[PDB]
Amino acid sequence: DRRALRIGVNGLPPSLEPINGISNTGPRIINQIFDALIRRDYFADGAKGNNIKLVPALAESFERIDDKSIRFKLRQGVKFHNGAEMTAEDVAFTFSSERLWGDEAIKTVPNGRNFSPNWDEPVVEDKYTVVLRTKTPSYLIEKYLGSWLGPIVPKEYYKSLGAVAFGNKPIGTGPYKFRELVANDHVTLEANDGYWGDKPTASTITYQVVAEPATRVAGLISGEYDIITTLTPDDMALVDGYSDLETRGTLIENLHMFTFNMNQPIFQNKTLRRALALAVNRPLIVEALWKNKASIPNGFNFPHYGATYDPKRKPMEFNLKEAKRLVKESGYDGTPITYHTMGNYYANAVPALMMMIEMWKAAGITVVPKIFAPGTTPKDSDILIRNWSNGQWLTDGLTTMVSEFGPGRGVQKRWGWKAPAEFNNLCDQVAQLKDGEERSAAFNRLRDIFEDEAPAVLMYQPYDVYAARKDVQWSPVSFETMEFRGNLNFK
Repeated sequence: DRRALRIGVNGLPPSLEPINGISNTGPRIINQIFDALIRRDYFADGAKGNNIKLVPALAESFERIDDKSIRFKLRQGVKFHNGAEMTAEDVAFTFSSERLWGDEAIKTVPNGRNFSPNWDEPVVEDKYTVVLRTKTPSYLIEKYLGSWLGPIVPKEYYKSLGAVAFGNKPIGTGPYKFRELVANDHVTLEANDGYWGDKPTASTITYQVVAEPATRVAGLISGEYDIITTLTPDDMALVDGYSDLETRGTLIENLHMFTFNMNQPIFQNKTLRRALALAVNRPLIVEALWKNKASIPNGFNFPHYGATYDPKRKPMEFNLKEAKRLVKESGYDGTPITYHTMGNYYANAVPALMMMIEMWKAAGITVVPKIFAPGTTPKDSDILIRNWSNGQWLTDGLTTMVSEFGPGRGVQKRWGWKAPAEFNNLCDQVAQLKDGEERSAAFNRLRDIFEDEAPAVLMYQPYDVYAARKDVQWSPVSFETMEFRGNLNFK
């Protein structure tokens, strides 16, 4: 007496552990098995899954003690999938150096330190009260606890298995309890009838991997799947032709871009990087391939940033006259510059590159594509230009301009970006700053330095497309996850 939900997915996460499973394919499963202290209410106040409002979920209420500490009064009676009651010890363990940010913890959870602020050891007050605190001032703690970092894990169960074994048999407080897993095949979650919130609407949720988009579409038409993920606006023509099925698309909080290996002699200066950025006609590419459904942000600036969003920012410059001048100043000899890309990873990555190549040709730059595979990934020295994506996972400007382009991060340390000292000093300031006039003005200067230096060139915010049966009532959210809490009704 409850319909079974079948989901055709592009793949499965490397793990089901909340932090280790963070990927394009991860959150859509992990969000059902786990809950966080704070939940993002995507559909609050009639929004289309884009609202950044943070409502209290595992924590009944929260009071900020100071610039680095928050007291969490927890919900009582919340039970994990194994029956154990969720206490402050479980919440403290979730954000402790033993599990998340310690030197030994990062061996099993590599990105535990990366996806976290400067954590300090949490303090358990009573059975349902814990104080989550950081070593340095941070006004983003609540935003970090409401992101994919948030999910609370059980202390006695996780410790007895480890981050590796827990990823194959996870236990959480979400509305769907993990049942079975077949590597690179499927994940099945049965309905958690002991859920503290609204009773689950589906009996079982299966994540069947259907690697090819055509096979995924055929499966939805045949009746094998209720919802299919990872489709492009071009695939709408076939699915929308069937009256029983429909496409439901959304502008996801991800950023398609192309970065450079600034260790190469040609890309250590900002001159040729700026020439390549100024020659790209972004509206033309979005119009031709995305059917004008993708968005072009005004710099590293997105509406989901909240107070750190400047709606009055100028759009990224398109100047062929200036791009041509920069090529003359750079002393570019005409040697073909490689562009490493996968033929089936980023949506429209190959057709967009073909268009950009003609735009770079107009500026005087010979750019040739180099198709690679996961098992044929090139070494850093073989890379000149490469396509890349950045999931803007925080409901704040910190990710990913500070997150990936800041001091000590990959773009500067691994890809040799000699960033200005002003950029790195402002990156440290915005981390500890409080949302205001000064913090918003610091992000504007960071964006201006980012466009001037051009360590990466932002192409567009992609439009992710899903396809579902009309009898399954589910609206997609603006993130690389699926929300079924009060957003899954069978007819």
